[PDB]
Amino acid sequence: MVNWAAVVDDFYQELFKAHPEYQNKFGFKGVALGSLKGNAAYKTQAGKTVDYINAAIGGSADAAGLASRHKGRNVGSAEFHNAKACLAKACSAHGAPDLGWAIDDILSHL
Ligand code: HEM
Repeated sequence: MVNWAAVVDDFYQELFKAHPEYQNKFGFKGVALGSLKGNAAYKTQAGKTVDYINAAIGGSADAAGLASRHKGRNVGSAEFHNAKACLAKACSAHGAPDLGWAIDDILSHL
């Protein structure tokens, strides 16, 4: 099976390297990027991100609901366009299919 957990870990490394301020919105705010793997808040969040990817692929993802929840954190189209770029890099590093179409689905509700 595709190692989505690894892809997700690379995604967050890219995302927070390019936009460290995004990290302030999470429970692992202020935690050094190289140490996120040992952080409990991060582990939970990464697992949910992996779950969402598997749900998008599986056909059960609620993109409208995810979009609405991100709006509820003042995270919008600009952030998701940046995310799309970091996720594209992360997917290629692991021989994984691109997930741009899934981010587009979320963006369609933002
Ligand atoms: C590939 C793009 C993204 C995906 C697939 C994604 C996915 C998710 C999922 C599944 C959750 C959990 C939602 C729930 O529990 O119902 C979540 C929460 C969250 N996301 Fe994202 N997200 C993405 C991009 C971003 C970006 C760019 C930001 C910018 C800050 C962001 C900020 C947040 C925040 C603040 C939460 C809530 C964290 C908490 O509850 O402590 N997300 N995201």
